[PDB]
Amino acid sequence: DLSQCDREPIHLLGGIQSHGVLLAFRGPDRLLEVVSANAQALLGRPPETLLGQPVGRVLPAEVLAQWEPLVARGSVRVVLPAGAYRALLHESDGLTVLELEPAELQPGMEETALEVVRRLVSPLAGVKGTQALLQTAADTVRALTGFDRVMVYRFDADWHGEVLAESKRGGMDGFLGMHFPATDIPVQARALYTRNPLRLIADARARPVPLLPPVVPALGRPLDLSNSALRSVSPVHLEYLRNMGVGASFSLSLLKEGVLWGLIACHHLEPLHISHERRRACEVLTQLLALQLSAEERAAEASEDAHRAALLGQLATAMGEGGTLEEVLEKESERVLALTGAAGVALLLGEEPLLVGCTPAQDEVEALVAWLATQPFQTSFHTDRLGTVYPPLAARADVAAGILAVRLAPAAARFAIWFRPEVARTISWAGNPRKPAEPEPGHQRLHPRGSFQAWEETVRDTSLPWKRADLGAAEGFRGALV
Amino acid sequence: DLSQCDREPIHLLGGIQSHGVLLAFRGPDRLLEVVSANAQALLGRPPETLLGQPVGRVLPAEVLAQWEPLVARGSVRVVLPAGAYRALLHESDGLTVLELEPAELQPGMEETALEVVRRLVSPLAGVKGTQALLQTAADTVRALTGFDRVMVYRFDADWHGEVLAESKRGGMDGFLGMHFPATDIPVQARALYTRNPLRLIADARARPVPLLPPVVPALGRPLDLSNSALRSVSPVHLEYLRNMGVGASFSLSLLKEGVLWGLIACHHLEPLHISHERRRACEVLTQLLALQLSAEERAAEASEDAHRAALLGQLATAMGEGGTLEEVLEKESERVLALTGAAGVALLLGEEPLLVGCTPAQDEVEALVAWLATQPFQTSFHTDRLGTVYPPLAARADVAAGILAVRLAPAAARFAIWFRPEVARTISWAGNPRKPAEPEPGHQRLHPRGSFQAWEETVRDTSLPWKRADLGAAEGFRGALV
Ligand SMILES: C=CC1=C(C)/C(=C/c2[nH]c(/C=C3N=C(/C=C4\NC(=O)C(C)=C4C=C)C(C)=C\3CCC(=O)O)c(CCC(=O)O)c2C)NC1=O
Ligand SMILES: C=CC1=C(C)/C(=C/c2[nH]c(/C=C3N=C(/C=C4\NC(=O)C(C)=C4C=C)C(C)=C\3CCC(=O)O)c(CCC(=O)O)c2C)NC1=O
Repeated sequence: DLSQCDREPIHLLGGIQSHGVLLAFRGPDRLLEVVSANAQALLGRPPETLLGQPVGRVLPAEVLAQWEPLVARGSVRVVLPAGAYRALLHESDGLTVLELEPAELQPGMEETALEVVRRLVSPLAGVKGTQALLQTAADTVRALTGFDRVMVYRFDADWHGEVLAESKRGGMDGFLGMHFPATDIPVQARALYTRNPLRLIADARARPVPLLPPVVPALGRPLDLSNSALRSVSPVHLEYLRNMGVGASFSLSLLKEGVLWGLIACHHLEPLHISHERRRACEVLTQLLALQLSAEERAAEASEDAHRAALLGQLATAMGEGGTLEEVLEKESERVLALTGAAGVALLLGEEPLLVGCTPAQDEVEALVAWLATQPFQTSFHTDRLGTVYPPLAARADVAAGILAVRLAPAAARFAIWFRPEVARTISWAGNPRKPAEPEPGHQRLHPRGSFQAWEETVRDTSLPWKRADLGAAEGFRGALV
Repeated sequence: DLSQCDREPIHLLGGIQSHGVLLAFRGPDRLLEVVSANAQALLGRPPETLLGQPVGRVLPAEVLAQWEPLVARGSVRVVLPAGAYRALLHESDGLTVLELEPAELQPGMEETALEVVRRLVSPLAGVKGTQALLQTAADTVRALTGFDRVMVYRFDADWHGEVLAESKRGGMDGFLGMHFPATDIPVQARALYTRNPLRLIADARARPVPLLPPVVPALGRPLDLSNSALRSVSPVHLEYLRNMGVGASFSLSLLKEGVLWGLIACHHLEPLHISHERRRACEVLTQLLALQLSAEERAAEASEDAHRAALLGQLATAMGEGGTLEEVLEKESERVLALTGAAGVALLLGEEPLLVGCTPAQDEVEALVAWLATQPFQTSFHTDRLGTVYPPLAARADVAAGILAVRLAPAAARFAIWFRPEVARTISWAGNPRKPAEPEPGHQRLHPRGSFQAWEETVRDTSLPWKRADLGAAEGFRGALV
């Protein structure tokens, strides 16, 4: 339901955060086209007067002095009478956007940055699980930033999330282990955070600073702030932070292999600015964790295939030890079941269902089986909530919540089918998930939920999901039973 | 071990490098037990007059002031009359070793390392090969250190090596593509360089500074300088470097999944000293490269298994369909050879052999078959130098330099054998690999070779090696064939 939450144009809200100043210039003269309403505090003149002027008549010589590395390298530290500032240049809507926010003052920031970086490479990580991997990343972002709480947030396949790891001050409330609606981060935001992987909300109570004029005159809409570091966020989201007790918020996108794996979310009870130089040091940590997780995941899946393939080879040696169909399956029952991590297996080598292990009754097999041939799957069909797909068996989640069947013949319907029983899982949603928002009457005004306390839910009638190794093992068993 | 090369106790040579000072204290009084002979250059008093004195009376006040963080963190910057120094503590032979070394002078050093760390962690690495991954490792290590030439050196299975990548300042000889004998880095060095990942030789012309006494009086041998940043290196190597025309040398160990994969080797035409803190920055880069290589490599091998398994998946459909064995083993011939990257396959499934593709003649295969049935292998056997283990086919490197064989039956001689042809290769050694050293008459003193000029060698009668995927595919195919 592409609803109110997904429709807000969070890049065209036309305001910025108060700790910074934004200028935008057009054309060969670099004439001031747009300017934030608070620019007097740095430029010494009312912003209204500066509109339309050449850039040499607007910026101080300090900033203009560093224009070329600004343009080349994208950012420079300038020292102005007001103090040390970071200047950030990008292009948006055919304008040259210039943003100025307070520079990093801690001289040894990069030295400490390099030290935590060492902690996230080390010899080997994940040494007691990729769990210890996330906990290090959480602890190092928190060491580097000073945020009262830091959490590693992963997306599920339906874009809801759970906090997997957490590093926070003593006496802080936590969120470790809970799940959050997919609508807490709607579709257009995930889209943006796939492009722009950083965001600081320095003070969740502050007023947003408007831009002048409110529309880019040639465009008829406000300036696109997709890449702005000062961009003020959805007012819906500010209300969510305050409903949470949060005063400052800083988050970074974990992009694993081009996709949006999750987030590193940081909370501070009080307003808190983090310099751009230091936000970029944190970005290095998140790219490093994304690298550590790919290499451990790929190593785990290799070890998985190695175990399955040893099983397959032990099955081959068995069959190659005497003309003996239904009996070697009987004699190698665990290996046929562990092939795909199953609890039973129906083998339709044609005649009668040969039922091994923990299986439904014979009739129920054939009925499941008749129904299977009429499906548009090539060599294999798999599911974890069978009963959703076939309620003739919805009451047998004791033995067949999930199934994995490979077609043993092209035409005709010989099958091997592995069965899995349900595993009940309790999950703690952070708030009642049936009511994730609060609409006013008329439904044109949405609000975040008011509560986040654990709202608990047990899931039934779904099995453990069929992993990639289970599928590959199934393909191989089919390879040797033809 | 073989050569006298392997016998040199390079950790007990008894000297340090002249740009630093080493001091070793024993026992609760921190009495001075061992000190380098140049220690007056930083302490005022004659070193021998200091042996047997408490630490409090021998060290300058500047060093003593920093004593507690030095004991805690194990490294510390102190400002001495002779300049800024880095102080390091380690333990060796029941003594507390203190080494002094000139410190880093560029205050923006770590900001520079943090930027190049971004270059190397950057997602979408290797998107023009692991080869472009290595080139970036050389280029950034060269950027961070300023050496005239930085090379990337990979060890082969016999521990000879080749330079896979190279970054060097313009107008300088290179070594890209060349190979170097295993004896160039002898066995005790490879062992030491596994557990000690850095070495700096700052001045290849300099004489070492001796320790006093020449032995630890308790032990009757020199102080173990294994973990010493100032250790003076084997004179045979110092001669090697001078023969190479190198004035300073610095190298780092590439450790990948715990074993010594190779080195990043740095040469300077002139003496040059890298700070400890800058050396530790380069170490960050190498653990990065190691990590980038593991994820890329396990990515490649998983992509490979995927193609093999798709071949296997399509073989299984060809079976379980029309006809006999040899029938389908004739349309799918291209897949059967492809399974293992091979130009031929012989199939012994009962009658005469089934020869598919480019194979040696039926009598030769029958002769090879009977010899295979008497060898200590369980299901698979493979080689890439068939002729040097089976001379009957040494002449047939045109069709059978490599074989890969699987048993399709236990106590029986049922086999699938894949053949490969020779693939000739032109190695360029850095000098004559038959004379990799110039020994003196009576063979008591060795010297490195005099020349490193390109020296060609062609390797015949060897096939392309059998990779994990090849082996994996073969076993899976045996799975299919009862
Ligand atoms: C650990 C748990 C946790 C979650 C799940 C979380 C959600 C979350 N919501 C966000 C933004 C957002 N949330 C919303 C909208 C909504 N949000 C709602 O709950 C409903 C009511 C709507 C809409 C009807 C929008 C539009 C943004 C984008 C803010 C912006 O970039 O403008 C962000 C990015 C901004 C930031 O880092 O603070 C996060 C991390 N924050 C956390 O700490
Ligand atoms: C371009 C490729 C390339 C190679 C292959 C190379 C070899 C090499 N030899 C080394 C050490 C060494 N080499 C030797 C010994 C020998 N060496 C000989 O050729 C024979 C004569 C002996 C002995 C019989 C020893 C003993 C060491 C250990 C040095 C030490 O740490 O004390 C080292 C480590 C120290 C350093 O980085 O300088 C390298 C890199 N250097 C390069 O740049």
